[PDB]
Amino acid sequence: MASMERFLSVYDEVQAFLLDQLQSKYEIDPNRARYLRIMMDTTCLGGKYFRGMTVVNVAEGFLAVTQHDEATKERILHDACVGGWMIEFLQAHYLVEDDIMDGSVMRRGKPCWYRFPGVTTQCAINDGIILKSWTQIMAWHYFADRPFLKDLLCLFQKVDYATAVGQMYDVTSMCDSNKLDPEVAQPMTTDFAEFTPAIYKRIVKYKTTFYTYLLPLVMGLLVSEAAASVEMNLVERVAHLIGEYFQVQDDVMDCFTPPEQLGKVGTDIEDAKCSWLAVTFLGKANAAQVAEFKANYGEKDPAKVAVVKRLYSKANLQADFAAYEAEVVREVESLIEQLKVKSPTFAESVAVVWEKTHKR
Amino acid sequence: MASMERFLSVYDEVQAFLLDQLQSKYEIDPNRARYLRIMMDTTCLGGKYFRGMTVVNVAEGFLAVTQHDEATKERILHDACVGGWMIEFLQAHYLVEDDIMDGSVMRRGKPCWYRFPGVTTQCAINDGIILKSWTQIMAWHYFADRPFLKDLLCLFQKVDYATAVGQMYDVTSMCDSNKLDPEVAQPMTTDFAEFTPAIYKRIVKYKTTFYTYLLPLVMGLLVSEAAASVEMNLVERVAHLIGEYFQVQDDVMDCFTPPEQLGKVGTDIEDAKCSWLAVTFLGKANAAQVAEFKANYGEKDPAKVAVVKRLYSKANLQADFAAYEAEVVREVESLIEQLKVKSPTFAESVAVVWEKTHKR
Ligand SMILES: O=C1CN(C(=O)C2CCCC2)CCN1
Ligand SMILES: O=C1CN(C(=O)C2CCCC2)CCN1
Ligand SMILES: [Zn+2]
Ligand SMILES: [Zn+2]
Ligand SMILES: [Zn+2]
Ligand SMILES: [Zn+2]
Repeated sequence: MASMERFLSVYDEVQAFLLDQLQSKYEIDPNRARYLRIMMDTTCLGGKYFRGMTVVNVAEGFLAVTQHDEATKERILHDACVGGWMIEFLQAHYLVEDDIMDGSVMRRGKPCWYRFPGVTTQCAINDGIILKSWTQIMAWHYFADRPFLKDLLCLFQKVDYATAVGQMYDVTSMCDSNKLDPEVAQPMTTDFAEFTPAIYKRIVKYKTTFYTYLLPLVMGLLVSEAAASVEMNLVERVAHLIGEYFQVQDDVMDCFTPPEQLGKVGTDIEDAKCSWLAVTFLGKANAAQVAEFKANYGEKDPAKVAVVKRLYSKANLQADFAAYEAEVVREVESLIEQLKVKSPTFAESVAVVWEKTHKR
Repeated sequence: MASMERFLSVYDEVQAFLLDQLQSKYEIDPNRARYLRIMMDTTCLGGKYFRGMTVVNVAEGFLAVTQHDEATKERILHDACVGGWMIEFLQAHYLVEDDIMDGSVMRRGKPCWYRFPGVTTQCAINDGIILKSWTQIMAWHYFADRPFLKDLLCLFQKVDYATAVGQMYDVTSMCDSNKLDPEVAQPMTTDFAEFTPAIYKRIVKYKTTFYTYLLPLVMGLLVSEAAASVEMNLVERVAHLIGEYFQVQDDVMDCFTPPEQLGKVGTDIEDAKCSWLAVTFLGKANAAQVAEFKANYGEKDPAKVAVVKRLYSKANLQADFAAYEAEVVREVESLIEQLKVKSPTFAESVAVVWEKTHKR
């Protein structure tokens, strides 16, 4: 069985389980079941399944070098699939709630979930809660007797909290820390003093890397009973790196990829986001460039956004991106090498993760 | 040590733990820590702590009849407190997100969290996510080596999902099931055919009773290692009953308690809620009363709301409430008696729960 086709099959099985259970134990009626079925498919399907598929890929890696009965190979692949879906549904939770929080319009060239006419914000916030609750229902059901149940639940729990903390860093990244105050409406920064590499890095680490890279890799290890083939500090460091890199790409695209091909109109400029472009631009601007940036950043007005785009264009950020790229390629090879020591196989899995990131 | 004073002390300890950990492991800065501290206090403190205190009360009950070292008594009380806070913070999650979902204005005579000037919806949806994540951080920290860890986490997980399912029933309770459709904007019901006792009962069971009555009682049992003193089907049935009754009270108050003393302007009429008043009114109206109700229900216009209030006034719903009240008092005494058999002590704890509900 090919990996993707196994993964998608397990979706159908997990969906049927969750919906059947709503009927038999939660007194749901057909039409509400259909609503939740459509919600699940619209929010969970349609991307590349990179995160879910990484758990499958890590487990397939260990399968090739570990002696197992066939039924045991099958159980581990099924566990890897269910695990991947947990991460997919965790992401779906985050995307639904984030889209509502940020007033987004589109995602994947389709409307955000809350903007569907029969959904609305009132239902969508709760739908996003259900998506995450489903991750736990899956885990307690499929993994109830598994030796890795507690470690998986505990990891999932930490990643989720880290992500929510990351979200908070992200949404507050245009404020001056010393002005945060629930009693007082928050002005956008005027000095941009908090637009630094280290601050940028902290947003991306919490907001993205833990759920996008750390979780899928470590879940792979957990379902394979293989956490002893690795140095968990290395896995963290390599995930950090690749994750930060992933975000730098998506920050460049928010600004420069055509809307049709992005799946979204980008608004990082107008939301006054601590993007890599803004940080890197401020790291090399002269005084007159900094005043012009400040006059035009974080304003809805299209003329002012066109000015920020102009400033980045003439800043030769491509040179900074190539230099950043070169250093990440450098460091990730070092970490892959250090991971070769204990696990050739895991290190290959991280290699493949790195490749699928380094392209798109 | 008095119970409340123990419970509130444990708040301070859990808050310090969660905030200290954000600093030492999540790279948080002081001002974001202060924001989350204010968020925690504004969303978690200020009510009666009925749910949290029930876990403490159930555990104190078993303490009086079970032989333990003093340090063991202390650990169980501390576990009961932490457990109660988990339920409190779960509720705080639900209240923050619900207030946003329903466009609420006030709660407890203070503004809803999302309406604080320095918060906004963008942050508040994520703050509510953090509140629930905190429940898990608490459990894995304080209960890491406890024999009841898995059963507590698994119960908490089910209650939370049930609640979210309940929320969905509640928000969709003015729609015709056969018209639910994410593609199509949802019209309010015209026939009110789904405003029945059984449908009402289903909303309340999922939305309220599991988290308000079931969870605190069973958590009490879990931290006391006492789940074998009870017939879990009885605990469920008694919780169902008392919980349904609790909601009937709050449905009567939404309509009739002065706003100042309620802590809220009631909007159940204008939100076209499946309240007990509406269901019970439709259960005894004549044809002309039903047409007038239908002309005026679920409309913001104050004149039309005053008309629905008038209809309930002249319907003699007090007689239906006294009859419902009498039957609940009846059935709960039966269940308390059936619970006396295995646990005199638990049954007393359910008695006290019943009393604090039956008044206010
Ligand atoms: O730098 C860090 C690392 N931490 C972890 O790895 C937790 C979160 C994700 C899995 C366990 C704590 C947060 N900050
Ligand atoms: O009628 C029911 C009963 N159920 C439970 O008791 C689950 C949820 C709360 C604790 C376990 C399943 C849902 N419906
Ligand atoms: Zn966002
Ligand atoms: Zn982006
Ligand atoms: Zn509500
Ligand atoms: Zn109410």
